[PDB]
Amino acid sequence: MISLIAALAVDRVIGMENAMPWNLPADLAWFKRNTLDKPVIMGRHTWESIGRPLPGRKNIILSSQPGTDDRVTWVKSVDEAIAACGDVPEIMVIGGGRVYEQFLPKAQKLYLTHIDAEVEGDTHFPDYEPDDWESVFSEFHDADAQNSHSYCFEILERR
Ligand SMILES: Nc1nc(=O)c2nc(CNc3ccc(C(=O)N[C@@H](CCC(=O)O)C(=O)O)cc3)cnc2[nH]1
Ligand SMILES: [Mn+2]
Repeated sequence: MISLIAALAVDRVIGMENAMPWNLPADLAWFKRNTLDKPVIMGRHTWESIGRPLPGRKNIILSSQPGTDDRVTWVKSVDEAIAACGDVPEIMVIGGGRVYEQFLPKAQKLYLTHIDAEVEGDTHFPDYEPDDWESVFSEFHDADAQNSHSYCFEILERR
């Protein structure tokens, strides 16, 4: 089953110029937790921002151009991407924006981190119709010495 994980700022802003503006240690932790051991899907842009392969997970890169790195798996389509995933309990769709757009409809569960902070960006997380989603988990966090802003981790499962 497919899951979308994503870090959202105010206004569903997800990123700016291929990078995550803010600095939130608690977010990386969580991200790493829910991703580790599962395949991860991502776009070319996201691949690039990342720089190298996420350890402990199979990297699936979705692009219309040939790969150019044999350490990761390159696929040209949403279906291909899923086949490459094999039969596993969970697939992790990590963005960018376009990607996430492609997978929402297939997605069953959403892993969201709402960040309290105004950033101007160029990308947004798709607008998903609340009505169809059920929040099964929530956890707020006041800012701190490591995390410069307050945040919320949230888990949403389709109805
Ligand atoms: N919730 C959420 N948080 C994010 O930070 C986020 N980032 C991406 C994509 N960009 C990136 C860029 C770098 C690393 C990264 O180095 N991840 C490490 C965490 C390091 C740690 O263990 O604390 C990893 O390998 O999991 C992750 C995502 C996608 N969804 C997100 N979704
Ligand atoms: Mn139900």
